Amino acid sequence: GFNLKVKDLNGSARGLTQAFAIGELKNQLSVGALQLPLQFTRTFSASMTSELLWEVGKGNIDPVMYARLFFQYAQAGGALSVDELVNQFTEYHQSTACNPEIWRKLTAYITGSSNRAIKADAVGKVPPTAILEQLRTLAPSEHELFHHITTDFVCHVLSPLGFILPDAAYVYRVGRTATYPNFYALVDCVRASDLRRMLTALSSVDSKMLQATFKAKGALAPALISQHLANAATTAFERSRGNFDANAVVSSVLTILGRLWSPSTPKELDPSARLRNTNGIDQLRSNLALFIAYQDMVKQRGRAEVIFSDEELSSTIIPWFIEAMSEVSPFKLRPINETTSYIGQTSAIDHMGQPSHVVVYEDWQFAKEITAFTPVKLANNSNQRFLDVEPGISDRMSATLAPIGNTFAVSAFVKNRTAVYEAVSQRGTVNSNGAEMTLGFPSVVERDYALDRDPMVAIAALRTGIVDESLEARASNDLKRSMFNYYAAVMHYAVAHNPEVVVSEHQGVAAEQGSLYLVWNVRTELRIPVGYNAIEGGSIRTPEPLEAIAYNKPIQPSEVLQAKVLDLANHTTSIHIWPWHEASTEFAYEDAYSVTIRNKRYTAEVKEFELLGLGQRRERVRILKPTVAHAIIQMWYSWFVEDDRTLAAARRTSRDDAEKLAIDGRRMQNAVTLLRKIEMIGTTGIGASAVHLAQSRIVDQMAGRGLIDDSSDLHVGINRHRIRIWAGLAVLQMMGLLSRSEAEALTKVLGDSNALGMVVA
Amino acid sequence: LKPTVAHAIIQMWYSWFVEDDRTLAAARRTSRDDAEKLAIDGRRMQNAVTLLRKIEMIGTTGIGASAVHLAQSRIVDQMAGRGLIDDSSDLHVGINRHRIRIWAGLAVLQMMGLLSRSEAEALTKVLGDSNALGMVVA
Amino acid sequence: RTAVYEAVSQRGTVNSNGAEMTLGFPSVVERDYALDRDPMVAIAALRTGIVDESLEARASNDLKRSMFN
Amino acid sequence: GFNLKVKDLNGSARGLTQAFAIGELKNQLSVGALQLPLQFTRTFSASMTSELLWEVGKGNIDPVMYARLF
Amino acid sequence: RTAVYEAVSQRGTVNSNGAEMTLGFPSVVERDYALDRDPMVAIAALRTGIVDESLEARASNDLKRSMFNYYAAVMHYAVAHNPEVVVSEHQGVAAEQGSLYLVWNVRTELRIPVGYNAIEGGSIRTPEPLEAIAYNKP
Amino acid sequence: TNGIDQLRSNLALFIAYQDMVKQRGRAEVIFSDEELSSTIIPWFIEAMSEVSPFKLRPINETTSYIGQT
Repeated sequence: GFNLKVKDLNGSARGLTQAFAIGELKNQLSVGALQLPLQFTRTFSASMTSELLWEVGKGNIDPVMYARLFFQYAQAGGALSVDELVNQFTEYHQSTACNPEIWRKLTAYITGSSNRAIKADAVGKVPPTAILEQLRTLAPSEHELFHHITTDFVCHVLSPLGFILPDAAYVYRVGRTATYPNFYALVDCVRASDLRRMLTALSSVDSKMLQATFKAKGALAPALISQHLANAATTAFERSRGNFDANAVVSSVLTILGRLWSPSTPKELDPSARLRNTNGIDQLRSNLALFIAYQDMVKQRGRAEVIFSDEELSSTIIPWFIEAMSEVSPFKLRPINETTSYIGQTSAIDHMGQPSHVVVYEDWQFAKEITAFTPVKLANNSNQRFLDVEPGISDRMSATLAPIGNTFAVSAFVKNRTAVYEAVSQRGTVNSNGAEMTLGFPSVVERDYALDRDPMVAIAALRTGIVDESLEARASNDLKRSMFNYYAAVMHYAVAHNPEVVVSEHQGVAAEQGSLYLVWNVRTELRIPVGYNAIEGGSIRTPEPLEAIAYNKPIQPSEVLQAKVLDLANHTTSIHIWPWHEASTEFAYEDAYSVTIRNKRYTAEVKEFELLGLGQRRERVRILKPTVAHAIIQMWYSWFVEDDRTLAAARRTSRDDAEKLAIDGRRMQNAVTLLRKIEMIGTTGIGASAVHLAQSRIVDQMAGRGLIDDSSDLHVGINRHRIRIWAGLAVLQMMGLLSRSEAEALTKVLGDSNALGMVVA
Repeated sequence: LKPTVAHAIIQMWYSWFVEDDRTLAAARRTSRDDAEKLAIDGRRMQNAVTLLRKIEMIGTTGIGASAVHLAQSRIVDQMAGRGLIDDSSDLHVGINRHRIRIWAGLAVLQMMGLLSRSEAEALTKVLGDSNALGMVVA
Repeated sequence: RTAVYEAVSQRGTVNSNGAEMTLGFPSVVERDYALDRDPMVAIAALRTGIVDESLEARASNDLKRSMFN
Repeated sequence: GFNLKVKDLNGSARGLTQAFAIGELKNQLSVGALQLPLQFTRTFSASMTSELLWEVGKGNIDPVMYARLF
Repeated sequence: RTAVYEAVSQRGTVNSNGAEMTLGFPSVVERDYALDRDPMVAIAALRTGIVDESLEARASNDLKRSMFNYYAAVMHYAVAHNPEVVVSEHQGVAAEQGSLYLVWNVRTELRIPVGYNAIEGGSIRTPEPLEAIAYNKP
Repeated sequence: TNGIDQLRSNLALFIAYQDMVKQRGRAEVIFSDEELSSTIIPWFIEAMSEVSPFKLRPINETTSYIGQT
């Protein structure tokens, strides 16, 4: 997790200001009043968890399926924007009519030189993909994907009444995707919708051509409708010359929505009553995270009012459509009440009783089991591979994670984190300007870390507010998405609490008063200073969502919070291949234990191995790291290094002996935290394996030199706890979770303190 | 006994395949004129594909499933005997499966008193270039 | 094989027949294979027509024993 | 008589591990969890010891004993 | 040998099992020694498990003729202690022709430096018959 | 059928299924029927025809020669 001050926050982390999204640049705080009331449809969203595997290649074909696939592909960062995927796709099937030969040759597969026409059909369907790999020689395909696409028309079932088999399909694993959207994500949505406008007609045409085909004869003679097949689809491809223009339409519905927001009356911003109605927008005004997307792209690209729309006809064609009313996005529009709620609340009491520890937190049970893949490549001799799930490290390590599936529950974490509770004297005097604002989400880490980037750098970029901006455009991307997902998540969750919101320019640089933020209100909070407001008027009135967050009364989490976890043995006997890599290849790696007693080096040196007790190596497998399982413990890692370096900065600053007592107790209580945690980690059964076996090895080392064979001399007290960590080290790296540069940290922190048991055991 | 009849059928089938692939291969060798070559080489494929399919019916449906069974036994036990069963995923897919299956139906066919043995090696010789791919299994 | 016929275009036709096309007799095979003589050798013997005089009362004439049928 | 490790018995007397009675080897040592219970009860008895002569003898012929003999 | 147990101190225990300890069957010896086959060779054959394929109808199978009984041994007194049962068919990835043995929850002491299946929780469940005895009273 | 259920009680002959899949594989009932069997065949099972050292008994007596320390 992670925390801020309650009074200050901009001096703690600029990223959660509305102002930073507004690009206010640290200076003046937003406050400007003169307000317009709102309401909630609790706003459009995504899913949150959707780990599943589509079938393709079975010849059913449905654009909504592929839309997810390309969308996920960009979410894999396989190229970049979906829009790029699409323009490059059209660049691909600019091999459109310039290649009649696609028909002439696939029909040649139908056998062929079909001027020798007849009810020729016999058998063969399901792998034109290879003869179409010859079509890849005809249609080179640096991407696997569209090459894997085009097969379908000839072989969805065509000719639907024979050809014939498949008895086989294909594969891909969509994972859960991004939680909340943005400019690029949206244009990717509507772009995916132009593709939606593509493929469905592309199926329907053939769907009727087949009706007009088997005139009988039987399937009738070729070099015709077959030789047709998709020429009409090419015309359908030419029906696709003009959907819209994604950035323009998105910017359009955007800024017109903003005009619907802004106080600014005049003709530049006068949403016509001629069209203030007309469906959709009437609830679409209510969406609010979508509104965050507004202020976001308003932040990046100014406003750039192309206003492709008129005032009414047609201010209709442009908002004919948008992403939620697309199914093309994994993301989906959202009903009324729950918003996206699933976080409880508690708050510190000094019997006064203003909070000093805000408690806002997670809600999430991590995977109970994970399974290794055996990369049995054989077909194609390239990317094509089979994984064949089988038990291995799997079952046993999983059962060992079950206790971790208890003792590292988030509820227990925050509950202990809440137990930090009493601090700076007593009791009853803990208050002093700011107060800690602890928080964190399952999502931001589960995704940004899934991209393999280490979220904490972005987190710190938020903490300083200002972007490091030295990153690769890829990392530039992960940073951006990190930002608006943090921010917006906090926004619309905070919104999920407080019922009412009002629009607020800002002013400052105006830059034409279109720039704007929000201010909120609640009353129940006790007459105490809190944030800039205090509470002022018996009511909040704050720009800043965190402020409304702090005042909220304690509650409970709602969502099923489960990791759901994938399975695939079915699809595995089916596979085939897909962009899978990221796992990656060789399931684990050794870590080397060491210790000294009687002033002698020993170095236990253990692998990897199954370690569990059946050799050897194994080999080969690789298991996926759960995003979640490492993400959560990384939240805590962020806490560890947080209290470490920051309160060490306190060790540097306030040299007051009482403040000395504070840094003492706090750093040494995170110390007792990881202490007792690894402590319970050592009792784990694999931990038991590491204990007995590594101890067996170094006892064998005792037998090395003949005089230090004088029985065990390690065991007294300190050594046991001292090696107890080693169990937490196997549980660390190559348990499939922690990423090293970690035990590193833990080592230094375990050096920071006396540790000991500290008692128990 | 030494059952008759069927021998003539399967032989005719065998030799006629010989006529088949000879003709088609010559056709692609020159005829000439692309529109036809892919046709025949396309044709070629499903011909083999056709036989592929029917060969499973020869076997893994009574009683050559016993054959693949025992083959799996002997091979994995051989893995253990040479030591590692480590690499032995080989109860799995296609290539090995086409291998063992076609071998199986062909094998019970060997136990069938008709078609010798040369026909077997020639047959797998046929499928081997053609493609094999599928993945029809399953 | 009938299906093979369309392979390979295009039409000849005078320059080279025509074809046997026709025989593939189950009967002729079984008649000889019953004695496990292997008919297939007898086949070419009808290609050239003349018997290759494998002088043995259960060799040569048996070939001819088929040819009649 | 002989000996073998308990944890490593599959790496040891691998045939004796009952999982071997099935073709199982795998990354996994059989098992998992599932369902239907009933102690399988009443085993066929003790053929050990109980050695004795029998008489074929009479032509009155008992097939039964002769079977046992077969 | 029981007396040997105190040799040699001191306590391990996790680093290296555990031990067979258990078998020394008069029965398995006599069953084979009656044919003067010498059981002792069959013994190692169950060490590696796989038969060494001494191909002869009164050689190889006779080894296996014992091995069956050998399995047949433990299961029976794996009945008493405990009537715990089932287990599943264990299809794995290949191949579901059926594959279901038996399981034994028994009941246990709360420590498990014995059995890879840590499943101490109340008791072992358990995948293999011997562990029951391993957790059994004398 | 007033007997095969006694076999439901004779489930001691377990392991037979084990090697059955192992010695062989799929266990198709092939002469299955559905009336049969039932009907006669399980009735016609050996132990009830009692040849052999096939032997028959309750539980532990066979175990009643197991040492334990």
